[PDB]
Amino acid sequence: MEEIEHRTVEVNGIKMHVAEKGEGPVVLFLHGFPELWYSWRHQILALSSRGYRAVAPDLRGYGDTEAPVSISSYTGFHIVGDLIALIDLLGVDQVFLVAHDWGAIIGWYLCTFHPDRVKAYVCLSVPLLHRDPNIRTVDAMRAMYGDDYYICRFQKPGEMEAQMAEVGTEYVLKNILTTRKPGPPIFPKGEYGTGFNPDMPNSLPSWLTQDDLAYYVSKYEKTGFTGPLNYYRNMNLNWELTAPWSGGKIQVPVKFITGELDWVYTSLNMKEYIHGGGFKQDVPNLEEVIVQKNVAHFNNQEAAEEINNHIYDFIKKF
Repeated sequence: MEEIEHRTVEVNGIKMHVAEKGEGPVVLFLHGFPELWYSWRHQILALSSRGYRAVAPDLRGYGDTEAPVSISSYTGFHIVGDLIALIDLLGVDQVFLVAHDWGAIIGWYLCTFHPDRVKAYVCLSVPLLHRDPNIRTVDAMRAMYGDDYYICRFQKPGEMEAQMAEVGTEYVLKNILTTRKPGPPIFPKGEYGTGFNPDMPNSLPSWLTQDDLAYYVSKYEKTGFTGPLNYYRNMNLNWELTAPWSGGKIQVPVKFITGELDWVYTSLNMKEYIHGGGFKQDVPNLEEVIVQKNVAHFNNQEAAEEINNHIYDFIKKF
């Protein structure tokens, strides 16, 4: 950890905190919500120990990276713009990509726009968002799950931030990180309440230390949740803007890994899409789908060694 190098770089007009370690082919790690570069700490160490250059930035709006004020600065194109600039800086033509949650949606965009830049992709938890020309991303979620589905509840500017503020930052982060409840997260009306987890434990599960939680908390207490929430607020706009790639296929090699209890895996008809043929139809070189038994949403932290090995074995074929 003390050997991990932290720097601030200038990419696509913003200032981005980059954590990195090791030399070799770059493995670029993209965190999601409500995560940080820190979420990748086990993968950064392991992969850098095996002759790979591990790079994990805080994404726009997160952690120690610049957080633009306008909701409009958080389209997928803005984030991919950041990352193309970062990769150009690292000095490489291609990278290996590993990603989780929002990081994975951004990762899919990168593979859509610049497949030539991604050798292979280890995708955690979030499969490709299939673009249905007949219905917008969030319209489809609201039709399926109603207005209290978390992504719908994240849409209205300021509202979720205020609801989170009432319960406090530490509660929100513990609530989400500790959850093991499968299925669509549906919030109680009018408030955060029990949010993602109606069964919060007194003690943190053994994969998360008091210090780990404190690191997340210290960053989020500074930045708030607005930048991260702004990604979700651009989902319908991403759907409009990604129209040029309608009915396209992704030819990058992909290894998809998810926990059995992951809420994404157990919602939005994702199991059908993943195993039923669609995912492979969109992603011809989807190789192995791995479902980790008794592991939930934060699988790279909860099952860190397993993840490390799957990443390595996969990327080494190349």
